[PDB]
Amino acid sequence: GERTVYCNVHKHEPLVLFCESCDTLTCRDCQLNAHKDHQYQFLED
Amino acid sequence: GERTVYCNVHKHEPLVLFCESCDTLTCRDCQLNAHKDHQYQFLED
Ligand SMILES: [Zn+2]
Ligand SMILES: [Zn+2]
Ligand SMILES: [Zn+2]
Ligand SMILES: [Zn+2]
Repeated sequence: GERTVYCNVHKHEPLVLFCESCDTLTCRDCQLNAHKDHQYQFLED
Repeated sequence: GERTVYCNVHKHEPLVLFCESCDTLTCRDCQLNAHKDHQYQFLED
């Protein structure tokens, strides 16, 4: 049962996005905070 | 640093792939073994 992969920083948040500006996997909190204004896509997208 | 994310199964393997069949982040070993023949793309593409 290792379906969900979580953020290294926000431990209970699933990594569901990829920040293109940083070539970095991100969770919702990462994308709205440290990565605000960066270009991104949800992984499924 | 905390940006590179490593697989929880294959400890020294980074999650660089996304298995489209399962909508799940995978590392090289995950993709070739547990996800054999599933559709995938490297995150960077
Ligand atoms: Zn995060
Ligand atoms: Zn970013
Ligand atoms: Zn798969
Ligand atoms: Zn793996």
